[PDB]
Amino acid sequence: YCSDCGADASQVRGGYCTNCGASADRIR
Repeated sequence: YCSDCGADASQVRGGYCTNCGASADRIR
């Protein structure tokens, strides 16, 4: 999941969370 917004990990593309724009390393 994204620590910054809660989005599911499958929402990450191109090095960023596609919802909130967090950097990839915010995924846990």
